[PDB]
Parts: sequence; C-alpha cells; structure tokens
Amino acid sequence: RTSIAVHALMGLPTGGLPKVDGMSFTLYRVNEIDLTTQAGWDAASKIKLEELYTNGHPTDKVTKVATKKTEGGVAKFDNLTPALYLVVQELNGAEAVVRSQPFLVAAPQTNPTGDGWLQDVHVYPKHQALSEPVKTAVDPDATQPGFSVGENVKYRVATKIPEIASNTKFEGFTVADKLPAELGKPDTNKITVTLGGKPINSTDVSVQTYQVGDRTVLSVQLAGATLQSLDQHKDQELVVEFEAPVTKQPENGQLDNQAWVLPSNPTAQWDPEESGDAALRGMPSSRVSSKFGQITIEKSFDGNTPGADRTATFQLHRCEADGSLVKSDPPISLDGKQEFVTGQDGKAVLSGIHLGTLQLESNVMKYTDAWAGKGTEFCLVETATASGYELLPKPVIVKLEANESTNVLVEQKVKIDNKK
Ligand SMILES: [Ca+2]
Repeated sequence: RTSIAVHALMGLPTGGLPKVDGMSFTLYRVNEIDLTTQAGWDAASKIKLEELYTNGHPTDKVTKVATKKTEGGVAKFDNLTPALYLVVQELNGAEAVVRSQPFLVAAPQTNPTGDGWLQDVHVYPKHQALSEPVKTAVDPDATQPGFSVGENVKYRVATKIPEIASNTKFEGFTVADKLPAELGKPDTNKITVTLGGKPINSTDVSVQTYQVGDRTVLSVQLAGATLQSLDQHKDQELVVEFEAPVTKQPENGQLDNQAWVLPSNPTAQWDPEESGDAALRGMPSSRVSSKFGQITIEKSFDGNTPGADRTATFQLHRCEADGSLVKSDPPISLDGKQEFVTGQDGKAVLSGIHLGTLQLESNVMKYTDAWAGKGTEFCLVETATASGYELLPKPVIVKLEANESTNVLVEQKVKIDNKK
C-alpha cells in the first residue's frame, strides 16, 4: 500500500519554494494501466493528458479517489492501491491561485538511490499567486461632493496580471463585483476595461450583469486572443471602472463594495460571494466602505407639536468654522430633493448623506471626507416658517461626520423650536 503526498508550491517552474496551505487537489486513478506489466508501462508512456482530462474536467479514462486541501504544506492521499495516478489541482482552494496543471504520478516508485521501492511518494506541483485587486471609489460628478443618495458612485478595480509558468496559458480571467444592494444597475456606457492602460479588443471582453437576489453582479471576462496573450502582460493592471446610481441609504450607513478575480471563465453565472466547498474561489479585492449619515429635524412651534397648520422648510448647506455659509454654497440635494419640510409631528428626515469613504491608498486603509474643503460642518437654513413666526437668522450647525472607525449609520437629531 502506497501514498501520494502533494506539496503545493508557490512559484515559477524552472524547466525549496514555499509550500501553501488550503490548496485543493483531487486524486484520480488512471483506469486500466498496470505498471507491473509491459502492456501497462508502455501505455503509460503513450498517454496524452488531454485523453485523461480536458476542458477543466476528467474524462472516463480516470476514476476519482478523493479530494483534499493541503495542511501543514501537504495533502497526503494514504492507503492507496498500486496504480498510475492523476493529480488535479482544483479551483476551490482556500485562496484563488493560477493552479497547477494535471499531472501523472506512479505509486509506488523506485527509490532514487535505487535501494528499494518508495511506497510514500512526494510531488511538488507549482502554482502562482493572485495579488489582491485594489478597489477604490471615485465621485464621478463634482457638482455636489460625494455620492449621496440620488447621485452616482464610480468604482475602480485594479487587478494585477500575475506571471505564470512559462509556456502555460491562463484558463480564463474574470473580474466580478456583486454590487451592494443600495446601488442600481451600472450604466453600460460607463463600464470600461483597460489592460496596461490600453483598451481591449471588445470581442475578447464580455461585460455582463446578472441579478443574484437583490444585488447586481457585474462581470468582465477575458477570452479569445486577449486571454491567449495575457501571459505576455505580466505585472500589468487590468482596470475595470464603472458607475452606478446610489438609490437608497444603507440601513447601517455602510455602502460597501468588493470585487473578485478568478483565473477561469465559468460557464454559469458566477456569484463571487457564494459559499460552499465546491464554490470556485475568487481572490477578493481590497474593501471599499462609504459612510452615510442622516439628520432628523424635530421642529416645535413655541414648544408645541406643529400640527396641521404649521410647517417650516429647511435646506442643507455647508458652513465655515464661524458658522457662516461656505461661499456660493448650494443647497444639498438628497434623493432629488433640495428642501425639507417639517411634518405635522415636527419631523423632517434628511437621509442618505454620503460623508466619506474608507479605501486602500498605498496599501493602507485611509478615510477621506467627501466634503473636505467645503467648510467644516453641515448646517441647516430655515427658508420658510409658519404664519406669524420669525425665521431663524443664522444657519443651525449640525455635526455629522464619519471616520475610519464608523461602522453604523451616523445620525444627528436637531431640535428646533420656532418662536413668535
Ligand atoms: Ca458627486
């Protein structure tokens, strides 16, 4: 009884590399090869790997034995019958990599010293790592700072093309992004794809969206000439950019996005944030988290609930440190509204204010305030009030801000009592 110990090495073959855990391998037995005979030994020497395995799947010429992941640098398939085996690295490892090709392993083998049989065989397939893509958010329109509800966000996903084993090809190359639920569908005229800062043969690039529950997945897949020559673009970036509408305030204030890179072109619509053991494992991007806030106005009229015949109107603005309006400061628009009227209960809710974004910059997570450089705070200006009441003469400062630690909705309640 024999064993095959698979050690998954990260690095480039030549023609002591680090062993990697969580690399997934399936062991198959090669049918009808008896290496103790000349019939079988010579059949083994004629074998074309494409006969045993082709198009990402085994043929009927092999029988599956088991599948497992490396741990402590090894996936050991123990208690094996003497046979010719085929070791297949799979796409469902703990981390996404450019996987090893299928390869044959006889068990037992002769000890390299010649001194007897080697029952416990070791093999050392090489794979190449995928770098974590860098996802950022950009405000695509500067008319209003940020991307509060009612405006569009833009995302940029930069993926490095790894150097792969000489004379091998990428199996495929997919970048997928399951947009957060608060976003609408991406504008198809604003999805762009560049490789090495160059546009790609659009015939080779398949841009698709599909719904998975209440979220849109955007998928960019390289195929054809472009995929075939992608091994010549080592260390270049594939950059996907897109815009989408911010349609609602995240309930927890967090508008969070990640993308994923998969070195494969799945035939089924792939959800990169799918779960189980068989799931094709993508390499996740850096996270982007945009922070939102909400202002609630609680209006009273000489201490009373306003009721049916009293209402006030406010606009949201930015103010300088002295409480004065920023020069030429426009009213802030939220979900297409630019003023806010108090209800009979005195409430007015200003929701979906995008405050800023936490994203990777030079490999460090950094928060940027979307309103940086437009004053120092938000403020409310009362533009109308009830019959016989006096308007508030100055903006009402409202402290509403986020930072790198923000992980719930930022709120401020503003109690305002109107006076005769
Ligand atoms: Ca904007």
